[PDB]
Amino acid sequence: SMNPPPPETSNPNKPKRQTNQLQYLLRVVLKTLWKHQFAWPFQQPVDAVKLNLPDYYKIIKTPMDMGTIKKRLENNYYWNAQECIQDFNTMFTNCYIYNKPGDDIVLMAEALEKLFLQKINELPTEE
Ligand SMILES: Cc1nnc2c3ccccc3c(-c3ccc(N4CCOCC4)c(NS(=O)(=O)c4ccccc4Cl)c3)nn12
Repeated sequence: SMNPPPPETSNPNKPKRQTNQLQYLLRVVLKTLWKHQFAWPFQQPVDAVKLNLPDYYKIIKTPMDMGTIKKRLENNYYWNAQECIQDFNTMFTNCYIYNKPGDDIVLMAEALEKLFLQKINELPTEE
């Protein structure tokens, strides 16, 4: 029971939207990060059971990962690009909360974060 239920990827009440920016977030931004050598720890919810991290969810109360973001984009869960960007941002800050500066996982997150900022600087004007 160490793992909480994963974040929702669809919700019957939450309104859905599609935009060219959200398409870009899936097809370019998420894809670019997903395929990076350092992606793997970020591709699914942290499994505190498999990784033997019994304190992870004692500390992190707003977990977020790229697997969840990918499904959310595929499901048109977000109203706009900012909601999606917020999830990526939570993902990175979580890592910096839980881990010490200079840990390998943190260096990985930092590299992905840099790339993320490069990609969202090219987010297209909404059409
Ligand atoms: C995200 C996140 N934030 N903190 C962590 C973290 C902190 C301590 C140990 C692991 C993590 C992980 C993490 C999540 C998944 C994985 N893998 C998923 C695929 O199957 C092999 C394991 C890993 N791999 S891992 O080999 O444990 C590892 C990765 C990076 C740096 C150090 C280590 Cl020891 C690491 N992800 N993570």
